[PDB]
Amino acid sequence: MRQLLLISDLDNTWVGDQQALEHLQEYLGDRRGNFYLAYATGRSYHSARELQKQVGLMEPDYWLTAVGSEIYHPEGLDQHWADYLSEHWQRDILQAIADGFEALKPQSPLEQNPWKISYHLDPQACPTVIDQLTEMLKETGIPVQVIFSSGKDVDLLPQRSNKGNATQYLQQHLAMEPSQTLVCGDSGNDIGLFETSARGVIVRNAQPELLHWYDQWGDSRHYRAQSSHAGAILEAIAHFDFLS
Ligand SMILES: [Mg+2]
Repeated sequence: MRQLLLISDLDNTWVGDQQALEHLQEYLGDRRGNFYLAYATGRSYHSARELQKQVGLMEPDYWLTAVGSEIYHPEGLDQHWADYLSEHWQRDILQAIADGFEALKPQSPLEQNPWKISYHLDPQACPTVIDQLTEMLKETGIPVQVIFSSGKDVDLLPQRSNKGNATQYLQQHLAMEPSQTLVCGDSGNDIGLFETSARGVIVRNAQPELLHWYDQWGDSRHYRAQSSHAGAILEAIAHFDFLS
């Protein structure tokens, strides 16, 4: 029932430029009831709450955490979404395969969850290995999704997961339209957002992979901001004429 569904990544997007984070929040603060806010981060829910304390993030209506792996409503984790992503998902097999790549080192155990297997690519390893991994995983027949961001982070998620699939899910839940939705991102784990038909903005401080994506798929609903971090969001809101 609100006019805007604002979805944004936290690190290097909403957070990063404290001054811009603050004037973006002061603005939205005076029209708080006109938009649903959702943070789509690659962080765990707990990691995200921590960050909120650090920079003073405004309380959102939803948390699309761990790259869309888990969705937290105000009353708690969405168990429907979890049972939805659990179908045909076989983490142990995908992990066995992934663990076999010498160039891949597992990320902290706390970066993992039932639907997210994450690693770090060796700075000296050839990126093309990611292609090999993807292909090998896809052939298992298990609906798997490979997310590579900052030329270093690798995430193995269910095909149904994604920041974008979570976003679409949310739009369904809130009965919001793509034309009423704005997605903001900076890296490869945000690509799923722009794959969505919502209005999207790419921050200037965006990672190579995302920019590359834009040069090939960048559509008219996708805006390349002049500003970086939170500033790109105010810029985008003025661009698509949201919160008229
Ligand atoms: Mg990101």
